[PDB]
Amino acid sequence: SRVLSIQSHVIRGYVGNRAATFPLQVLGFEIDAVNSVQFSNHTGYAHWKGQVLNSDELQELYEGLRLNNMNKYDYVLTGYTRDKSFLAMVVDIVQELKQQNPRLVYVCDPVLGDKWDGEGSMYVPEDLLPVYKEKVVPLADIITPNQFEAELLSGRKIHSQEEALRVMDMLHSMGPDTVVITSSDLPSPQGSNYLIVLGSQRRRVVMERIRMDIRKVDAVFVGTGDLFAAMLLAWTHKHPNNLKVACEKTVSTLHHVLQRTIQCAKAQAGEGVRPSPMQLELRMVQSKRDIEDPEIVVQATVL
Ligand SMILES: Nc1ncnc2c1ncn2[C@@H]1O[C@H](COP(=O)(O)OP(=O)(O)NP(=O)(O)O)[C@@H](O)[C@H]1O
Ligand SMILES: [Mg+2]
Repeated sequence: SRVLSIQSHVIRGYVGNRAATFPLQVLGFEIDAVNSVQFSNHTGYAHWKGQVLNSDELQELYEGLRLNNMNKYDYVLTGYTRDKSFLAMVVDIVQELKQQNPRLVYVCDPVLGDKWDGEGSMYVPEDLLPVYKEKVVPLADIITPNQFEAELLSGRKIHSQEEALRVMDMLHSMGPDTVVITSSDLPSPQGSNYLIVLGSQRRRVVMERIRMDIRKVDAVFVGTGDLFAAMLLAWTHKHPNNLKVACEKTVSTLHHVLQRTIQCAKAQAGEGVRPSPMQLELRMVQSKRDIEDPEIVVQATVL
């Protein structure tokens, strides 16, 4: 199946299309990558340099595809975007691909910000929020917000597992049939060193709801949300009425990739020292085998 993925590209590193392309390619997807920017590296480094793609250029590329009658996709995948203009153009393109193919699954990662301590802080210009609420989310079939993004998109604050699942009911009714909170503050009965993933799916009307408790690792990675979105696309494709298994394969893939990265990062920086952003880049290529067939290392709680 064919996938149009519209996100950033970096030369060194694994974020946006870098984090989503190889893994989806490995899994047999015909993925076409629209590079929404081309930077030397991600913005977590001390320096970066590169160019952005403006919305007129995005339309040019899309016309290119239409003129050849190539504008027929089974999926669209979107992520981190800085310009409201660019985002609005993305909306028009999906509108049209959906008219071209009404069975198209739009996977949207509504990247807005994150809870970098306890207070959440926006990563993105504020005017993007309305476009997301009003234009993007109502179009999406799968969204993958973290906790902060779920709060923003819903208006409501999320402090418990039950608030989280009600906020997921709100987002369901905004459009998307699959909602997955990709990380949260929520407490785990297993320790402080945990991070909660919640998943919700509407199907032929039945609900499936899952929870996963995930052992935190003491480090900030980049591209892991992008990787989550891409793998959820891949795994819900293979297990379309099984959000439980699809989420277990997604998160296990993440474990294996991160495991390898942290083991590698510690070795590069020396026993004792905390590693740099460079040493923390996902060891993507080396995780080839775990992407093809991840060993399940977390079980999901049905909810
Ligand atoms: N220490 C860690 N740091 C970052 N990610 C982790 C860590 N441990 C596990 N993960 C995995 O990374 C996944 C996504 O989390 P994260 O990278 O915070 O994306 P997000 O903030 O949920 N969404 P986005 O706004 O696209 O970045 C989680 O579901 C975990 O599987
Ligand atoms: Mg995060």
